[PDB]
Amino acid sequence: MVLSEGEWQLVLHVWAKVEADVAGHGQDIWIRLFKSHPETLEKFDRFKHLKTEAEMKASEDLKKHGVTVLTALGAILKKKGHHEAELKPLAQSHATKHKIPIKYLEFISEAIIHVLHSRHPGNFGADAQGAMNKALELFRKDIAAKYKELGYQG
Ligand code: HEM
Repeated sequence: MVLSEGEWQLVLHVWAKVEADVAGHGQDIWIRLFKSHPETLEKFDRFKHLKTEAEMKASEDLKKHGVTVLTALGAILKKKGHHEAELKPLAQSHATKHKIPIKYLEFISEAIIHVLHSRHPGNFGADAQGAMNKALELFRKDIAAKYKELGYQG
C-alpha cells in the first residue's frame, strides 16, 4: 500500500500529541490490550503474573516497556513508509525470539486506535482514524512479509 502525504500528515499530527506523554499513552495501550485480549499477556514472562488493572498501573517495568514500544513505533511512523531498516530487527526478535503472531499485532493496533480515540477526539476524527488504520495496516503487511522471509509467517 502507499499512503498519500495528506494521510501521513494526519498520522503525524496525532502522534505529536501522543509524544507529549509517551509513558502515559504506553500504559493505557498495554492495559487496554491485556484486558481485551488476555491471552496476549501470556507472551510476556516478565508481566504474566500481573492479575489486575491496578497491578498493571503500578508496574514500573510495564511503564518502561510501553515507552520502549511507542518510541520504536514512533520512529517507524516518522519514516512515512521508508521503514525497511527499522523493521528488520523488530521482525527478527518478534518472529524468532518472542513468537508473536500477526493476529496479536492486529490486537495492539486496535488498542492504539481505541486509546487515541478516547484521548484525542479533536485530532482523531474519521479521516485521521482512517489514516492511522492505513499506517498500521502498512506496518503489519510489511512485518508479515518479513516474517515469511525469516521462516515464521503467521
Ligand atoms: C506496535 C507493535 C510492537 C512494537 C513496535 C514492539 C516493539 C518491541 C521492542 C522495541 C522490544 C524490545 C526489543 C526487542 O525485543 O525487539 C519488544 C520486546 C518484546 N515484545 Fe514487542 N512490540 C510490538 C508488539 C508486541 C506484541 C503485540 C507482543 C505480544 C502480545 C509483543 C511482545 C514482546 C515481547 C515478549 C518482548 C520482550 C519483552 C521483555 O521481556 O523485555 N510485542 N517489543
